[PDB]
Amino acid sequence: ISSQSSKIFKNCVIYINGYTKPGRLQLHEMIVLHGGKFLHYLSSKKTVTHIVASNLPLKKRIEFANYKVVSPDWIVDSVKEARLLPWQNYSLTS
Repeated sequence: ISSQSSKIFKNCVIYINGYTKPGRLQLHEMIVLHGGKFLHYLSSKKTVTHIVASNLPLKKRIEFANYKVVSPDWIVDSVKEARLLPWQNYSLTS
């Protein structure tokens, strides 16, 4: 009835900020195909759980302490492994 397989981003809404390789469109597609959800843009309010940056500045790590900011490699590599990865390894929020 329901595959529910490679559900790496199933409970995860992901926003992308800055210039990330590969493109924000591509990373967001990698999220969706893995049963995941995404966000276009935030305006201070907590309507996301994960953010993707190329690099994330220190005062913005404080700005986004509430949101698990990571490198695009979390999304790219998890999809290539078809498994959940430690986002704390790829963390740009800390």
